[PDB]
Amino acid sequence: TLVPDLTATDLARHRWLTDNSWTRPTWTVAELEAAKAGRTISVVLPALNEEETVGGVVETIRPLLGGLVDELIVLDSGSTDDTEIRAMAAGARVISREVALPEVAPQPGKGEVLWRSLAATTGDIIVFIDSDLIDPDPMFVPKLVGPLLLSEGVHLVKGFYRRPLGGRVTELVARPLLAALRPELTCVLQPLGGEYAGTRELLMSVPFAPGYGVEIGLLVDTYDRLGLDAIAQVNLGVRAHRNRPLTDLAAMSRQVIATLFSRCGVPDSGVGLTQFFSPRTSEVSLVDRPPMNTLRGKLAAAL
Amino acid sequence: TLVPDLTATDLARHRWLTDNSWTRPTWTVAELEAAKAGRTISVVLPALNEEETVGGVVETIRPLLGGLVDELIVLDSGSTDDTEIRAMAAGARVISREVALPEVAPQPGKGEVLWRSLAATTGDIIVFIDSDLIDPDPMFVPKLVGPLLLSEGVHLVKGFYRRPLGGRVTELVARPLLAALRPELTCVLQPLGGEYAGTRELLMSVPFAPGYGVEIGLLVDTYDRLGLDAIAQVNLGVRAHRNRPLTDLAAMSRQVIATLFSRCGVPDSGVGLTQFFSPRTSEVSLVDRPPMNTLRGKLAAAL
Ligand SMILES: OC[C@H]1O[C@@H](O)[C@H](O)[C@@H](O)[C@@H]1O
Ligand SMILES: OC[C@H]1O[C@@H](O)[C@H](O)[C@@H](O)[C@@H]1O
Ligand SMILES: [Cl-]
Ligand SMILES: [Cl-]
Ligand SMILES: [Cl-]
Ligand SMILES: [Cl-]
Ligand SMILES: [Cl-]
Ligand SMILES: [Cl-]
Ligand SMILES: [Cl-]
Ligand SMILES: [Cl-]
Repeated sequence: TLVPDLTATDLARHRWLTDNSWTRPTWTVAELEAAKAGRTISVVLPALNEEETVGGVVETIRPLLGGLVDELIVLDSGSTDDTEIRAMAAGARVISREVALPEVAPQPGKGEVLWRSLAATTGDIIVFIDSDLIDPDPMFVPKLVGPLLLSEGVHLVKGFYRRPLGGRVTELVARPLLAALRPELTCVLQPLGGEYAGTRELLMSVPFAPGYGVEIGLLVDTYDRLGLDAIAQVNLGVRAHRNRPLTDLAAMSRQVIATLFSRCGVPDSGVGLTQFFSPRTSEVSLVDRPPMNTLRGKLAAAL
Repeated sequence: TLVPDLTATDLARHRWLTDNSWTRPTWTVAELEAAKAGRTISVVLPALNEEETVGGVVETIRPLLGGLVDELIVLDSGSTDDTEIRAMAAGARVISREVALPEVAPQPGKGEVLWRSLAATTGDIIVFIDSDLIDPDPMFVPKLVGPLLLSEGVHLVKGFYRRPLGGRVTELVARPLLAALRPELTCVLQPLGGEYAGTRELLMSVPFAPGYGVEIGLLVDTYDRLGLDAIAQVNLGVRAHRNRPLTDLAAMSRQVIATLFSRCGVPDSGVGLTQFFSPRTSEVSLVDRPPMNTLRGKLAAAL
């Protein structure tokens, strides 16, 4: 709704940008493992036909397994290339969507994959890392769990990259719509980012938007449920932005809008996006997977 | 709201794409002047510091003055370069915002300029043409007034350019939000386009969004008031897309969203867009100029 007591200048100076945003994280793996205090950490890589990059991402994280990281899983979304064998050969456990939750038939999309990994993992903390990253740095996982292990009351950590010496959906769609609908969340540098960590308590109890909606849906549901102070962001390093075609970005934008409208009380038409020059159509989903807590008691493998 | 009776495939095949969309207009200036039937035509060029291009745009239209076109005006928005003298030297009449409507102090933005030109022009038909166009073709005005003069019941004509052998705000923001909020309007190729014509009756009776909202606001208000059949589009030729910086586009996108939310019953926060890396803020307007018919009777120069 209408928030005339908040201005763009207020946001640019917001205290949250100081206490909850680490622009130069300096934690070490030893002291983070020290602060685990009995909490376990699961790392999850969603993967659909990522044979060229998945091993390289797994390798940057594998030295943490058995120490800081307790579980390192690639959640395979029906890949037909060599994603699975290469992930296993890089030291990761690979789980299909069917094995993660066999009672429910798989739907397409990233959100489905991450939702199912809630049922396949056991960590009190779950880190998500895209498996298409070309230049993954081995400090990703430690910088994402920093605030969850040390700071009090953080439940979601979004990892951002500073741009070198620009994601267009993020800059033109996600952040401006957040300015209009959830203005405090414009403090989050990269709301659509694929690198983030969250507590199991939180993630088990919110729905999962399907497809490309999942990241922004999780951000907005966390904010609505727990306030801005429950969210943090950390600099993961200097990744430069990878190229995608505008037609991909247009359909992705449509789903980002539907997922945001869904959480912000805005009635979405449900009509997919047509593109011309001729016609090219795409589809949008308006139904989330319900909170995974909903399925408790009724699974062969317990939660 | 929710429109489950309409699909993206329905839109890609919509009859409107046939009867109201001219992909190869063939009208001639002589037969269009023939069909004027006593209606006059005003052409308006909004202009803020456009000294390099304004004359070139005026010249492509000046041969029509006294024939098809009855008025050729550049509405100067406070330019400090040589926009005014160069427009006059190219054969156009130049009118400041103050001279167009002296009772009301000028607000910044394109929408303000076009709204004020309603009070400075007299044509039953008004054509708007951006004054920053690098390669303007002299068939622009004739192709825009085609449907208004010949076809029945058209009241708004949007001119589109086919891309050579892509506006990012149009493709990622305006068209996807229209898919969610006014799905029929995704049939319009370039909703944000600066080249369009409309009947005086229509334009006098709708508000004018300020700033970068004006084009999409006029499209949506026309659609709501008169239905899709009152709108047409025509191919103006092969213009390639000109470059703008993403930071411009981000603020422009924010205002497009606010203008669309305003017309579609969506409560906009009114908070401007902040951008980081640090902070850079911009502002958004939530107040339109009311329909110009509102001011009738109360102006020194009559309407
Ligand atoms: O699903 C949303 C999309 O956001 C993008 O910025 C990232 O590349 C991915 O996390 C994903 O493809
Ligand atoms: O105001 C909206 C903007 O739309 C853009 O596509 C055009 O270049 C102009 O008509 C304007 O700058
Ligand atoms: Cl099912
Ligand atoms: Cl599937
Ligand atoms: Cl992006
Ligand atoms: Cl919680
Ligand atoms: Cl005033
Ligand atoms: Cl001004
Ligand atoms: Cl554009
Ligand atoms: Cl009318």
